Amino acid sequence: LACQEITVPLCKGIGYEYTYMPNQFNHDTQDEAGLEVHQFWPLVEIQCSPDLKFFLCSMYTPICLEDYKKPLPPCRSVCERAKAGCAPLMRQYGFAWPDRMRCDRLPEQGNPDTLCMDYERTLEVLFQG
Repeated sequence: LACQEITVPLCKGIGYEYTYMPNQFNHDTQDEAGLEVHQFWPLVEIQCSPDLKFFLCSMYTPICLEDYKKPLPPCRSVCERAKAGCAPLMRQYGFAWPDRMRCDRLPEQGNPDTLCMDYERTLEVLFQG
């Protein structure tokens, strides 16, 4: 579970530099993760949410920190903003918000027992409850 430089094009320049495999989807390589995340590219191009790119990468190329050796998922707020912007459009064309992307299964900000990832304005990563 060593850190490796992110090489998925969608996730290059996302605000953190390294990821790790396997991810929560059981993808063994970034090549495998990159292939599946490619499916979302029309929404990325349409730009239904400024949060979609960050959210997808936090799942497919989860952040890897040299001084923190546990999964650091995105905050529920990140999922909720991406779903707000893009899920109505996805539903219009027969796509449900993916089950593996259910927002209530992600840790809340300010939760004492977990750490989760968000960002603010250039993109600076913020760690939160």
